[PDB]
Amino acid sequence: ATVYLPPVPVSKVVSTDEYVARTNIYYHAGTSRLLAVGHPYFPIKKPNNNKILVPKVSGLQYRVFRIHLPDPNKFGFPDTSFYNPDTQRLVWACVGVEVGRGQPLGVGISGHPLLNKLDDTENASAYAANAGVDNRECISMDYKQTQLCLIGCKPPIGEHWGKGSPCTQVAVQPGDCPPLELINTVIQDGDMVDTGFGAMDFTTLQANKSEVPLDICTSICKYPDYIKMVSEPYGDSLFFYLRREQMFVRHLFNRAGTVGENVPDDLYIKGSGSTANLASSNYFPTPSGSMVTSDAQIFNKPYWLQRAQGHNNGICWGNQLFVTVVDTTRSTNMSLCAAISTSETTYKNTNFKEYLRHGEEYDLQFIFQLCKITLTADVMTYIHSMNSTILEDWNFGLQPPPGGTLEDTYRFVTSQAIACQKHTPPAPKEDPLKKYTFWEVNLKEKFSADLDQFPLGRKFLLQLGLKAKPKFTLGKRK
Amino acid sequence: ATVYLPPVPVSKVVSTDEYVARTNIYYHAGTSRLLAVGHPYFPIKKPNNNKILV
Repeated sequence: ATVYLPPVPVSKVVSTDEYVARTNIYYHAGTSRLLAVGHPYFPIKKPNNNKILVPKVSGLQYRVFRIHLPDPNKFGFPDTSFYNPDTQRLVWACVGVEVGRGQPLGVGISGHPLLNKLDDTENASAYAANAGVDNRECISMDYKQTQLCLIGCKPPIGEHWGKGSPCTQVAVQPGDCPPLELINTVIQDGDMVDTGFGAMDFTTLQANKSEVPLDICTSICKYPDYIKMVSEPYGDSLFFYLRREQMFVRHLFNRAGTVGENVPDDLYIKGSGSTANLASSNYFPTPSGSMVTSDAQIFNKPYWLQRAQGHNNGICWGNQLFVTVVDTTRSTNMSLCAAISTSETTYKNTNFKEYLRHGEEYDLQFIFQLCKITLTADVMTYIHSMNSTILEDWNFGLQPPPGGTLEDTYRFVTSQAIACQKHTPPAPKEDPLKKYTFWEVNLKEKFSADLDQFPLGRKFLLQLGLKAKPKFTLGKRK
Repeated sequence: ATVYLPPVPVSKVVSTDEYVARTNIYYHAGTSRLLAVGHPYFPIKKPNNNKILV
């Protein structure tokens, strides 16, 4: 520049598929399986202390991993360089991923010993059974079936309705629901999916703090904010998503507690008896999970990334991948027991102490394409306007210093002081993370160049070149 | 100093086959019917001997 920052773009934003050439050099990577054994309901901590002994792990929460990748320009190379390192720079493209489940078919489960529930109002049994002191019951559910996986390279955006706070312009008091304002935030590991009360916080909306389970009270519940993400052309925040979700209405119920609502008292006619009074108009549909089937598994089959939502196809502008997984369908909870004493020789429920765990597996197989971004002066100006940090990291002119001189604290040694001594010694240092809240997967040298002996690999050779297998695949008929 | 430095690859082992030439001679076999009729709730064993009753 000038002209001008550039032009044009904006408008029309140049794709990274017009000057970023693919190469036929392939490396292969994968993980060694991942296993995390939690307690979905709550983490089990030592209550004499504050540290976890069993974490919280669940498929009914987002499992969001921050994958850090090498860069090809760190290599000594096996000789993948035939040109000057300043006419081009190298970046990865990920062209296939399979995300495996090692968990059997069967659901996980959540619940609450005191879920806020009055009476049954699907078909009556009461108007109220209580409006004084207590009325909550032992009730469990498995939250709705959600399967989705989505892949990006910058952090995903979630939406949820946060607490818009009661206003005093229009009459809303405590004991009236607030106006609700949508407060959107990044999807991060440990966070709960939508429950079908809407996707909202429950940490400060809830004030009994015991309407719902131990798990969702203490999370933010979120719905994916597809909408802002698919409107970024580049799609660096995601360049792949899919979903399958469903839920059915188990039974209508009424919440524990009295109306806070204002009912116009002129939309009915008064009765006599039971029909004189009103129940609480705080009806809620009770939701419940769906039937699990092996034809609903979007997993253990490969998601290609040869093409992507974004201009991005896994192109490294940080050398990171974000992979978010939800699987509620193999999120088996396995039940077990240990006997408290062998002093009790009869069957007692004060003898054999039931315990639940959830075991969580994930494996990710990857095929990596080596790609290049060819740099001319004009290209370099576009990137500079785009994100300057990329140029510096690559290393590219024009840098000051010099620099110099003197220094201080001279001779001796100490020696007393003299001399100097100021002293004064440097670097706190401080501070931004940039962690933020993710299950760290380091890949740096799991990279390969054979892909005939990885299962994903074999299928990728089949798809790409129509060879090699190596001998044969399938049937026939069968 | 790094390491990596490709090499790379990991890894390449021999194909089970690549030179299996299928002869046009074929044979057939079979079993007559394999059957078993048990008890689905529990093995019924004879306690005096050690052998199944069902």
